[PDB]
Amino acid sequence: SMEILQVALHKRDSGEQLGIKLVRRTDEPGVFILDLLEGGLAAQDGRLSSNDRVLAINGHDLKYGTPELAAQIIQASGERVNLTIARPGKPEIEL
Repeated sequence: SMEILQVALHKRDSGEQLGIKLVRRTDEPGVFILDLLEGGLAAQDGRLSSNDRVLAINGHDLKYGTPELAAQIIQASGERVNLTIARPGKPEIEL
């Protein structure tokens, strides 16, 4: 299973970063959050998480995208940056 959710962050200046480390993976397609940067917009917002898959940013499809394409979109964005995320899997597993 997965959860699909939308997270809107707001840049306080046009050059503000989101505070997200984005990666590609060697065994599945997509752009993924590895982790968030301390004190960044994403961390302050709280919602985004390690292992989230970024499906789109500002309506721009990233399902089969790259970190580079995400970077291009974010750097050119206006103040509102909306990320559509897929969060796979269970939050707790007893094993």
